Amino acid sequence: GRRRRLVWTPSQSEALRACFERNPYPGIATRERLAQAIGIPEPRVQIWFQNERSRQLRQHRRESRPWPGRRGPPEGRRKRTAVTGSQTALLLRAFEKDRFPGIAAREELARETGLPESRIQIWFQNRRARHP
Amino acid sequence: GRRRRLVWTPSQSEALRACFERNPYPGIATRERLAQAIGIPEPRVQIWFQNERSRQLRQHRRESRPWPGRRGPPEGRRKRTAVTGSQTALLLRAFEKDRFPGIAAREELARETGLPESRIQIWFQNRRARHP
DNA sequence: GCGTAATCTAATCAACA
DNA sequence: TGTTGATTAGCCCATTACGC
DNA sequence: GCGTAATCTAATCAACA
DNA sequence: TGTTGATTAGCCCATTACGC
Repeated sequence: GRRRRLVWTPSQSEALRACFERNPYPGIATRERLAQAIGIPEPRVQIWFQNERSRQLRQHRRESRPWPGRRGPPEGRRKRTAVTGSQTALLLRAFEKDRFPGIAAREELARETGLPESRIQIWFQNRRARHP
Repeated sequence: GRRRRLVWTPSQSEALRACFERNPYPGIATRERLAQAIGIPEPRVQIWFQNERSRQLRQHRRESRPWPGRRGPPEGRRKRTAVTGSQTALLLRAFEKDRFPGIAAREELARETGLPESRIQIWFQNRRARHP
């Protein structure tokens, strides 16, 4: 069971497109600034940019048009989430049970740990990658 | 269980390519003439030409080069196989049991009917298409 | 069924102990 | 420096499944 | 796993009753 | 003319699965 996909409003989609033309590699500050402007969580904005770039990369390559890329200084990343030893212990127990937690499983770990669900999702991605 | 694919010899592949450059839409006479020259049944030759054309069509389209097509008068088709009423009755019974007979099932129908297995395969193709 | 948000892997950047 | 959280790309014309 | 023979559908040509 | 045997093409850049 994956996350119930969300439906952008017309005005939300315009703000995403506009900010994407301004800079298609926004930092955490930009994303949070946009997230708060349009009323959806920053993790959703991050995903949209990742998908939009992938959509644009696929298109520029079909048009045989070169892809501009990272224009301007790279914006600041997210702060490296600090995860305590106990928080880790819960993820390890959740991981041996199910490597692929759904949105239901992830959202409960975010209660049992206090970690943002978005970060828990990334933790499992990295874990699955580094522990076959 | 599908037919055990066959492996062309180098000299067989050259004769196929050569005849394909001569005419990529050979009639039954040409195919049988080539089949007997290289030592594999005409149904195999027919399949090869059908696949080779499909391979060539996919390539010319990637190269943006136009596909020549049927050059010269169209060569004669195969004689419309005559199928008796009893032969049909066996195919209908085999069809209600299994719409997708394998090579094992088809090769036995060719004994129980006297029809070429290649024609039995075509019969099922047409039947499945016209009787959902 | 289409559009695409959600998801995934493999690699690489990069903070922190 | 190792570990691990963070970010990014993802590359083309029926489909299926065997022999090599 | 790659190359591709084997297979498939949907449509269309075409013989025969 | 209907039925059915015969022949041909097959159309593009991570994958999955939901909301519309």
